[PDB]
Amino acid sequence: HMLTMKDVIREGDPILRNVAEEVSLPASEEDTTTLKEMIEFVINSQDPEMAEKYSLRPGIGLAAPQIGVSKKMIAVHVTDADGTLYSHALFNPKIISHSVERTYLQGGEGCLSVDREVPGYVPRYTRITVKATSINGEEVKLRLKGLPAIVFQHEIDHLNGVMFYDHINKENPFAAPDDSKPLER
Ligand SMILES: CCCCC[C@H](CC(=O)NO)C(=O)N[C@H](C(=O)N1CCC[C@H]1CO)C(C)C
Ligand SMILES: CCCCC[C@H](CC(=O)NO)C(=O)N[C@H](C(=O)N1CCC[C@H]1CO)C(C)C
Ligand SMILES: [Zn+2]
Repeated sequence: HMLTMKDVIREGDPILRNVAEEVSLPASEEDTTTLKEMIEFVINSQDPEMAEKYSLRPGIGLAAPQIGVSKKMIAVHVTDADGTLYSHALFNPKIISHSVERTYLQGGEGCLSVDREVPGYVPRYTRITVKATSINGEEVKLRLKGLPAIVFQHEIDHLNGVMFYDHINKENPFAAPDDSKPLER
């Protein structure tokens, strides 16, 4: 069994606004399988062949709530400008520290759960330290910046019932956030 867009729920579903439940670790086969299918989905969505074979909208991350599972699980598969790949399948991911300084994609953010465009900068912390447990069972401590840090914040926001547009400015989507700068290479 594998995930497709049919499994992705859209905004309006209360689950997207609830706080995902902590995953009991060591993880069960069920939760492991859920997470395995999540990272498979994200990676397949970036392969033209597979994306068409299952009509998948390309994306660089996914949170369990998005597929109807209210548990703390995320999948991230993003490559930065330097060609550095950040591929993670995680249980109970949490930001233990974030920079005061912020950043943002000038073209905004999109979400697989949102069938519409919401223009405006989505302020994000430039640097974050994340602690979680990999699908492989090992605890991990990741220090991210730039695009990878942005994707992690977006996915973890999903686990706390937060949507990307909740961060967009009030009646001035393009105002420069205090102490910040557009995403750098
Ligand atoms: C940048 C924050 C992380 C985005 C994660 C989403 C996937 C998602 O909804 N996760 O919960 C995605 O890939 N969204 C894409 C997106 O918003 N992107 C992809 C490149 C950067 C940004 C556009 O500015 C669109 C194209 C589906
Ligand atoms: C509407 C978008 C306008 C963004 C313009 C900046 C221009 C710049 O000053 N770069 O250093 C850019 O290309 N930035 C990149 C960017 O946003 N890109 C590069 C490829 C496309 C787009 C990401 O969606 C970085 C931040 C990743
Ligand atoms: Zn999303």
